[PDB]
Amino acid sequence: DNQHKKIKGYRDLSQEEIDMMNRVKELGSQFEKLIQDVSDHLRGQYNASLHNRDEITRIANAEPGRWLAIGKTDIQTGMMAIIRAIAQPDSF
Amino acid sequence: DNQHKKIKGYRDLSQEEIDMMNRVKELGSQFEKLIQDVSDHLRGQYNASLHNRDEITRIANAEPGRWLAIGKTDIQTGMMAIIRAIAQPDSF
Amino acid sequence: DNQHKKIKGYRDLSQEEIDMMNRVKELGSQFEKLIQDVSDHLRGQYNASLHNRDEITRIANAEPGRWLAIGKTDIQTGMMAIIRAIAQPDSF
Amino acid sequence: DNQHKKIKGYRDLSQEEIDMMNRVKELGSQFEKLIQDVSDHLRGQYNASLHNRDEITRIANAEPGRWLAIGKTDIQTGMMAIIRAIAQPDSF
Amino acid sequence: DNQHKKIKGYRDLSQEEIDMMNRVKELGSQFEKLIQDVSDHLRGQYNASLHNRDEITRIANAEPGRWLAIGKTDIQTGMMAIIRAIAQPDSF
Amino acid sequence: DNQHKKIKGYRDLSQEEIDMMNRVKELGSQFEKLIQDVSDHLRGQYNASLHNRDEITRIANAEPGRWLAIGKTDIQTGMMAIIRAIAQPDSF
Ligand SMILES: Nc1nc2c(ncn2[C@@H]2O[C@@H]3COP(=O)(O)O[C@H]4[C@@H](O)[C@H](n5cnc6c(N)ncnc65)O[C@@H]4COP(=O)(O)O[C@H]3[C@H]2O)c(=O)[nH]1
Ligand SMILES: Nc1nc2c(ncn2[C@@H]2O[C@@H]3COP(=O)(O)O[C@H]4[C@@H](O)[C@H](n5cnc6c(N)ncnc65)O[C@@H]4COP(=O)(O)O[C@H]3[C@H]2O)c(=O)[nH]1
Ligand SMILES: Nc1nc2c(ncn2[C@@H]2O[C@@H]3COP(=O)(O)O[C@H]4[C@@H](O)[C@H](n5cnc6c(N)ncnc65)O[C@@H]4COP(=O)(O)O[C@H]3[C@H]2O)c(=O)[nH]1
Repeated sequence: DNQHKKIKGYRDLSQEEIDMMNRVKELGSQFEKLIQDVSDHLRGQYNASLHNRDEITRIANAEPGRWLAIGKTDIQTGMMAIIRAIAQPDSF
Repeated sequence: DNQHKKIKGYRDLSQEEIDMMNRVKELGSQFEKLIQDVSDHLRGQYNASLHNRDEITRIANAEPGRWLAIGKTDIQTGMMAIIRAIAQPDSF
Repeated sequence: DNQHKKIKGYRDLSQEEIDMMNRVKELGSQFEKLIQDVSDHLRGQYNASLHNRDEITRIANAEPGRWLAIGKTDIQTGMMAIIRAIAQPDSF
Repeated sequence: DNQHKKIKGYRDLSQEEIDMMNRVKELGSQFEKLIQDVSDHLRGQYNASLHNRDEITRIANAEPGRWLAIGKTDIQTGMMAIIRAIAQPDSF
Repeated sequence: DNQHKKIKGYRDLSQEEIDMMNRVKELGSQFEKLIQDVSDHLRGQYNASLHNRDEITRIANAEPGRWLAIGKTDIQTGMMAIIRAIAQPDSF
Repeated sequence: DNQHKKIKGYRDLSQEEIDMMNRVKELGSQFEKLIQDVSDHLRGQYNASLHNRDEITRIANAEPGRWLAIGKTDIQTGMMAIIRAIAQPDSF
């Protein structure tokens, strides 16, 4: 009960701050959907290019799944940074 | 004219790929609006806490504007990574 | 009251998870002290090298305050990542 | 012998600078221990939640091992940035 | 045809800007070669240290392939940032 | 004298490893030159667009100097990661 009071640096948040944080998280939800769509596109592209050594080598050299993972991580950590700017913890 | 053909590694893009890229960029637009809103909130919070040395010191110690900048950069570079996964350049 | 229940993706945490999170944050406190010490060292180094154009140019070219800021940000975001691994939010 | 004189940009370091660098590295050691502890916790959590499809899916969706790896990398690169601020190499 | 006009925020580029971008990309090519060389060195080091449990454990603990991957990603995203500074898109 | 033996985790390096590290650093030197060139281009672009409120606002909105700084930091930390993969320190 009231676990946030037990975590160092966590202060009480107004409803306004909570709403802004939840807004960040909902925009992140939309980004989650978009990333899933891109991953599906990559599956389909690779599949359709099966037994096309040149196209398969092109895709493998571009490393699109690795770049999608990088982008996902950047989106999530940017979300976390914005939420930190809103919530403003009391600790380093 | 057709400048993309003059840049190393840039290949021709299908309309599908262009649409996915533009989708990433529009979601980024919404994030731009959200970040502007958070910055306005920070302006108002600081202003309202003028001549409240304790609250001013708290805000300054939390560094919310620096964290908002960090989050903005992360969102933008994640956008760039996702767009790279879609467009798949031909170069390192 | 119980603000964590109002934030999307935040689940109830056991006392064990809270303790691990607080541990991350206390180690971060020690890092805060170390970074303050390094910043003091940089102040003193610059001051002692006043009116020594060569040493001043060397320091300015090395950009140690910018690198200290980079390191601080990395430590803080790594702390945030570890705390996320512990708390395991329910959202993207 | 004296390999640091053979590496571009590496200058001679005072004992004070070496001590500060070693301090950064020892704090990093403590972080290494903490990360090992968190990884053990994750092993135990997953194991205890074996044959609990809902809890297993929750953990898998949270990706805590990936976030622990992200945090480890951030801690290490922040350490490297702080050590660079101390040692101040002579090269880009 | 003229796909860049269909992507949000992409403006027309002068030949000067295109040349600077291509310069960034060619320097990146040289970095690609250097990273391949380092990876070959790591293969050879590991191979030569086969059936030397101590050296194998040392290498595994240092995680040099993971650090090479980190460095590759940093080089590529720095390239992307510089190219963005040159091309200056019109969108967030 | 032999300061590297006094820093935790630093092992003795072969001449091969030193040469690879110095190679990374020389490529970084070339990147330093390229970044200086881009910064000069940005100075000239801004200057030439003086008293052209529209072009000045465009440049300011694109934030090219901030993106150049981001790219510089990424190049430098990628260099550091590659050099770490080569030198392979003995510490976290
Ligand atoms: N005004 C303008 N800006 C441009 C243009 N092309 C790129 N940019 C900018 O520079 C970045 C490109 O960096 P990059 O070449 O290292 O990575 C690019 C490149 O790898 C890929 N890409 C872009 N256009 C492509 C294309 N036409 N074909 C193939 N891949 C392409 O998408 C990546 C991310 O694009 P982005 O829109 O997020 O960032 C742009 C964008 O901010 C351009 O034509 N005009
Ligand atoms: N003052 C204050 N600041 C808070 C509070 N909750 C979060 N913050 C701050 O914003 C960050 C949360 O960002 P996030 O929601 O994107 O990631 C959070 C979230 O994914 C997770 N987490 C935090 N509280 C949780 C909880 N109660 N349940 C589940 N997961 C939780 O831990 C991550 C990192 O926490 P952190 O302490 O390093 O950074 C906080 C912290 O700096 C809060 O209640 N009060
Ligand atoms: N002037 C000066 N600067 C130094 C010296 N040693 C390191 N630095 C600087 O601090 C960084 C070292 O941080 P680190 O100890 O966390 O990571 C180091 C360390 O993990 C590894 N390394 C460096 N010298 C080593 C060595 N002698 N043996 C083994 N590993 C070594 O290389 C990493 C990256 O080196 P770098 O040259 O890119 O950055 C240096 C460099 O900018 C040094 O002797 N003199």
